[PDB]
Amino acid sequence: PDIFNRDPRDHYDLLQRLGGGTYGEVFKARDKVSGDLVALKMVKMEPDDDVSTLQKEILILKTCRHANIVAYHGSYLWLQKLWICMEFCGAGSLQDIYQVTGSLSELQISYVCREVLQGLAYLHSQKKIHRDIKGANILINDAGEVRLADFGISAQIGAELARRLEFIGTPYWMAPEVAAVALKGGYNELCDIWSLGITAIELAELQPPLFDVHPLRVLFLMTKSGYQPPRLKEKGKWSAAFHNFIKVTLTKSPKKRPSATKMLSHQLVSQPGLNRGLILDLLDKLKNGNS
Amino acid sequence: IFNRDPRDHYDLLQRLGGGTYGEVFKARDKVSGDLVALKMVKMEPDDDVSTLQKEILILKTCRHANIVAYHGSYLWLQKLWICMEFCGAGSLQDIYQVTGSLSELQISYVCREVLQGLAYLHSQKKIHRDIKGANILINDAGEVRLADFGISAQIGAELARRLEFIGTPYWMAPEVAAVALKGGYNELCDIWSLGITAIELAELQPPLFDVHPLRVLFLMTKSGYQPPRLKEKGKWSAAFHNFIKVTLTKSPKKRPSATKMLSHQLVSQPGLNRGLILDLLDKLKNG
Ligand SMILES: O=C(NCCCN1CCOCC1)Nc1cc(F)c(Oc2ccnc3[nH]cc(C(F)(F)F)c23)c(F)c1
Ligand SMILES: O=C(NCCCN1CCOCC1)Nc1cc(F)c(Oc2ccnc3[nH]cc(C(F)(F)F)c23)c(F)c1
Ligand SMILES: O=C(NCCCN1CCOCC1)Nc1cc(F)c(Oc2ccnc3[nH]cc(C(F)(F)F)c23)c(F)c1
Ligand SMILES: O=C(NCCCN1CCOCC1)Nc1cc(F)c(Oc2ccnc3[nH]cc(C(F)(F)F)c23)c(F)c1
Repeated sequence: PDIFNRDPRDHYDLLQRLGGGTYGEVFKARDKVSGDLVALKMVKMEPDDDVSTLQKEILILKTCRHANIVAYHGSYLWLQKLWICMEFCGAGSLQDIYQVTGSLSELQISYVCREVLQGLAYLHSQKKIHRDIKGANILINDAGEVRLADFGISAQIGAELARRLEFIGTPYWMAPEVAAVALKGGYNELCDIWSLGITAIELAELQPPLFDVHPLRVLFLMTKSGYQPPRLKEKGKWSAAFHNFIKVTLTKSPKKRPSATKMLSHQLVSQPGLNRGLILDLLDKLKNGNS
Repeated sequence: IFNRDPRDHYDLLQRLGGGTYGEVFKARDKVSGDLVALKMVKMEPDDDVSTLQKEILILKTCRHANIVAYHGSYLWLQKLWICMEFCGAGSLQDIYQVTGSLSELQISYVCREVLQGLAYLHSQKKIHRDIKGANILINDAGEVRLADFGISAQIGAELARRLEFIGTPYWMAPEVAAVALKGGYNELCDIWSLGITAIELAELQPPLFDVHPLRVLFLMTKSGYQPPRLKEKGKWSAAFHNFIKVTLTKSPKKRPSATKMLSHQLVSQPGLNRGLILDLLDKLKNG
């Protein structure tokens, strides 16, 4: 039973629409038997869509499991709607949170990075790459725990897939090496480490470096040989350990960039007192105001 | 570049083709009466005129017969207009959808002319990236033209979709950004696309056209992927089959350059001239 030939409403009560976009529509839902809350992401099928083309991605969702990545519970197909059942994270993304609370403290950031590195260490051990580590893809549940998410299978099916294929010119005239890039090859898992460094600056300053610079110009600057990796803006606000964490994750050459396991030994994420309590404090601020 | 309304200098005749990524108009020059093609691209304030300003200068400077001629550009009302050589017969896809499949000689001539344009583009360190029947243009003289669209891809909707589908740069590692910038490949991709296009012109569809496109991408990734071939063996000469085999070389490090392919028997033979395509246009117009 790769995908359930069942209406998910037979098993779940939809409670609330949490959001919707190109990634699909996401609902808060309650298991009818256990009473557990879940998130249901629904993707609308096109007339030509073929769910069998998702077989290998579904196998990965079934076999990859870790506390720090959003838990996959199953998939349903019914009346041209594809549903993915996932762990529920009631506080949304860290981007959703800091847009209300303001910048996180160093210790909150240190806790987040540790939890993200644990997830990434597992993914990399399974020879997978996240590819899109950022505040918007790090979810927080009401217990203060941290879970990696992604854009999701919506990019592999539905109207989003159709829009992407139109953009690349379809694949029929495409050379093999181009096809490899279109499936997001050409680089390795250490890109996630750099992305985590940028995310730590994002949690500290409310935007990644150069966010006020045109994206094309950033691309131009990033690939010049003289490019200087970014740094935290305010020096005295952050400890040497935090500055050094930014220094070593944002290593330009991938051959010299530390792995997720090596980073988990870093002073910043190895220090005592990192626990979900730090995020419970943030969630109180989010719900009730600073005072 | 001109900071005027282009309609000051041209009369719009009719809309030839629109879409998400541009609109093309048939127009006539006021002072000279010449027919032209105008491609309108919508711009953003969030767009960057510095980058396109530099790309403008290249086209303004460098020519080739098999490249659609650049005549001028206009920025007005956040709309970029590019004035180009007008090709009265449209694309080869517009033609063969009416005429049926092309003869080997006609395909040989098309491939020669496309290779000449490619050899030139690659010498300018450019990549066409979208070689196919729909982007090979034909004028009423039966000549073959390629469109250089490099400018459009870094402004307007094309840039926005790129940022959306490939991603913004701000969280990218430098090695990832470098792939996102150039697409992550080389100019020999155009040589593969031309081999497919030759099959397209011979059979009215690229190989695997009836197969789900994602599945097609998956199959191309497999280690034992077999490059396509012409369906009907006996209908085509050995030179044509060898042309296909050589252009559809799996490894880019063994795929021949555009210049090397102009040495190939198929595109080297005498008798290849625009009269072959005049014959195709006559069939288009009459029965
Ligand atoms: O819609 C937003 N924010 C809008 C911001 C508006 N702004 C206000 C301020 O100004 C600017 C605009 N966030 C958001 C929406 C979702 F549907 C999320 O999905 C989930 C939710 C809960 N549990 C989950 N478990 C797995 C998922 C998965 F779907 F992601 F996989 C998931 C999610 F995480 C975040
Ligand atoms: O790797 C692929 N496909 C191969 C494509 C590249 N090939 C090689 C290169 O060239 C082309 C082909 N899919 C994939 C990989 C992952 F690591 C995923 O991560 C998870 C798994 C299970 N549960 C999860 N919960 C949250 C996640 C989150 F990590 F996504 F956040 C998550 C996932 F969902 C899918
Ligand atoms: O741009 C062109 N050719 C010329 C322009 C054609 N246009 C057609 C429409 O109208 C205007 C002309 N080819 C092209 C564009 C892409 F974006 C590609 O994809 C990537 C590359 C690197 N990293 C990636 N990550 C995710 C992708 C995903 F896009 F595949 F999802 C992706 C790709 F492989 C080839
Ligand atoms: O839109 C179509 N046909 C649609 C048919 C609908 N289909 C029927 C079959 O079934 C499905 C639907 N043809 C077409 C439109 C254009 F605007 C072209 O652009 C030009 C034209 C003339 N001179 C030019 N000079 C530079 C250009 C450049 F704009 F391309 F750069 C250019 C072009 F070449 C062909």
